[PDB]
Amino acid sequence: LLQNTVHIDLSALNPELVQAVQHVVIGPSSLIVHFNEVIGRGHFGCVYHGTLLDNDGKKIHCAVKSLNRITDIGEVSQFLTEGIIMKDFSHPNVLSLLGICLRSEGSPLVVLPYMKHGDLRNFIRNETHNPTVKDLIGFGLQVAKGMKYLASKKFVHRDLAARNCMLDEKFTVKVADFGLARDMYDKEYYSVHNKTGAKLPVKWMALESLQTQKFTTKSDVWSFGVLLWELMTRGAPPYPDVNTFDITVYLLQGRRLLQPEYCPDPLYEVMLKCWHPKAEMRPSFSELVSRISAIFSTFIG
Repeated sequence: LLQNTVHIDLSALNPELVQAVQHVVIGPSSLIVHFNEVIGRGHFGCVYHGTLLDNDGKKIHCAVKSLNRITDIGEVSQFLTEGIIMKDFSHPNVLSLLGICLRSEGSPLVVLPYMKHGDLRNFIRNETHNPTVKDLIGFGLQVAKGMKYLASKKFVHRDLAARNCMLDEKFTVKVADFGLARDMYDKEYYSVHNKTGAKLPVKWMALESLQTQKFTTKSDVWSFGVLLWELMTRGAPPYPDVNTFDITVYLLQGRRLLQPEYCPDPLYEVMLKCWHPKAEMRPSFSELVSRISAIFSTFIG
């Protein structure tokens, strides 16, 4: 009934939740964390290279995030819930969750797939610079497919940006920074709606979010648009021009990020529609993949 959590007290939670997390739990024996080897740029002090042994021999290269012990009942239930949700998600352009390794009265371990080429923003910025404009558009198409899947699960991301997507060995893009992969440089776990005072990604936010701080799939669409802009500019900062405190007035005037050179015109059109003042008028992620795909296929311009 509680085969992987029998040794820790989760009685304060809903029993249905607890048995539901069982399949997400990984046993300590199956995981070797290489604590002297930190992942990528060392930008997340709490994430290390790991080796996950599965069913058969199956040795798997992974990224292991260590979190501070969670002592609040509400946050523990949030934590486990997000685990189940991410674990059950399954899409080629959505970062998956291998599982969580739980110990009593201690630090939870988030086990994620190792992403050989790090984050998208940095990738399009160094000299493994093989991507062409068409490839760049291709990356955007992948993000859109990932977002389409998320949206169909009624999952609002709230922080979509090039820095928050990863690339594996086959250069497959994965939308990250969500669920248990959200805020990875933070050792403390925080529920989505329980991180009062958090820094917001102002230059990636939709006009209505900048004023109400409410996010929807439509506001994620606005963010996708800026994400697209980042791609076509190979990682340029949006609005280096305007101060974060002036962004809202800037957009209310109708101003927008300018079309970068080489960015095909119909693609820029896609960006502009993503930045429509009325959220209901923006394209859904389904339509996004359709148009981008069409643009991508009939290009090499």
